[PDB]
Amino acid sequence: KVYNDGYDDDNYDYIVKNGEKWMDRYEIDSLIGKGSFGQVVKAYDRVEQEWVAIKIIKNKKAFLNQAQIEVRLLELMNKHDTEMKYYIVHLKRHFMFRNHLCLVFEMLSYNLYDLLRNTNFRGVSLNLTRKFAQQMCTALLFLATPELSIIHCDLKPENILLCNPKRSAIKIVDFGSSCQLGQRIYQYIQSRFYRSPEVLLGMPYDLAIDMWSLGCILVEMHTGEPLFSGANEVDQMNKIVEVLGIPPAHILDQAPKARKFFEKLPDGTWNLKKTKDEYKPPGTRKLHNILGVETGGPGGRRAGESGHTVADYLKFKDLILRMLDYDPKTRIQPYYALQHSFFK
Ligand SMILES: NS(=O)(=O)c1ccc(-c2cnc3[nH]cc(-c4cccnc4)c3c2)cc1
Repeated sequence: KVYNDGYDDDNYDYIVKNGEKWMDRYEIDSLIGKGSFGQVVKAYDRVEQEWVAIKIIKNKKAFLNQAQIEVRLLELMNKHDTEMKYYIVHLKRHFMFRNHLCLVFEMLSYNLYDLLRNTNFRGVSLNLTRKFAQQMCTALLFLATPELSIIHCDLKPENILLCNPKRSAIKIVDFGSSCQLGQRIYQYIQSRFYRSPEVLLGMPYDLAIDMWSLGCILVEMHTGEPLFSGANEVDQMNKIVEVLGIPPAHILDQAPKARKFFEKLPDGTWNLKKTKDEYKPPGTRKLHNILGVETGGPGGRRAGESGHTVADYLKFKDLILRMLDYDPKTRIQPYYALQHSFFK
């Protein structure tokens, strides 16, 4: 009947109220988002004199413990990064309030899904895509710091925010499903569109799963549509195969989930399993053609615009192919990605 002396609801969320004042400091403005974790509100900080984003965790032990691991990762990042220059959202502080853990972040503008929607899902230019690619590669190089070794584990357009609507700066949010490198505890990770082959196949994985995600993300920013839009795991693998061909035999030989997607013929080679109810043959949906390297960009809409020549498109195509390498050991790393001709 009553949850937390009337402050909470049945679903463990704080009942957010316009104009409420917390601790004689934070003036609550409005609800901006909700997740499984809880809620996120926009608020004004009267001591520091600036707008902030407050992540209000649910009043329940399972989410409280999850949030504590996030708080550990951000304070570890803040320790190494004092100058605030590696493109991760800054955690200013955290506090307990009416039995809720609250995390105080810097206020940024909208996310990259919202930008895609504002283009009518037609995508942004190659000049802006280059600038997002550079900052994201720099961000992944920071997470690959040996003392950190952080895997975000859920990179998508929703978790990339623009700092200011009228500038090109971006930041990565939401380390709630993140972890430091180690022994495998989880197999069902990453959002399906952005999920690596090694995860689909049930194999060992490391920080390279974020680089696969980034490759998928950068094509989507320019074309406006998801590169691999699986409705289930079997659809996801089939769309990956359409573009990149059948995975190498020596990986499928080790993969415990290979037979969910493929089948091993008498000759020792792997073939796709049939479906109930229309795919192009392996590797015939070329990225060259998806990007429109010789036909003026996605949908022919970039023909005549500067920074969209055939030479510029081949630099982008090449970089993206190295990010979508099947083998996580040879897939390009943040340091080397920054040295590509696309950023030169
Ligand atoms: N207009 S909107 O699409 O509803 C929206 C929602 C939240 C945010 C926003 C602004 N600043 C933020 N700082 C930290 C976050 C954030 C993001 C994801 C998970 N937890 C906090 C965060 C989110 C911006 C725009």
